[PDB]
Amino acid sequence: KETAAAKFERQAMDSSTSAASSSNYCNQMMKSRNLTKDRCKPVNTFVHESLADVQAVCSQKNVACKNGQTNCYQSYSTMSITDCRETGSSKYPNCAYKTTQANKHIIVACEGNPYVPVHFDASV
Ligand SMILES: [Cl-]
Ligand SMILES: [Cl-]
Repeated sequence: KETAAAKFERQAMDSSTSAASSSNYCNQMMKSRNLTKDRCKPVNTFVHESLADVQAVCSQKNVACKNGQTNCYQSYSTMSITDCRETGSSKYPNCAYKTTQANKHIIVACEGNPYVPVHFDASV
């Protein structure tokens, strides 16, 4: 299996672009990251920052996770992100997504050693 850390990297990181400059970004990335393989993953967020900057969030503001756990951290600054969400008329395997580009603080759950992000809790 994929480790938790690697799975986060694959689903969330997109350091190759500064921001989504197309309405087709999500359709293309969701497919390329293999997120539409067995089904259409309904929601996903990609972060357009360096991996090092994202990992560093694990040393930032400690806050509660939506589930109540306390291993969540909120980034001190805003980051470039792209929210990908399935449209109402999307059907596997013809997955279709709405692309929404924004600048928001990210909140992630961190774990392990090294202590890195394992799940994307939300953005503010
Ligand atoms: Cl790993
Ligand atoms: Cl994969």
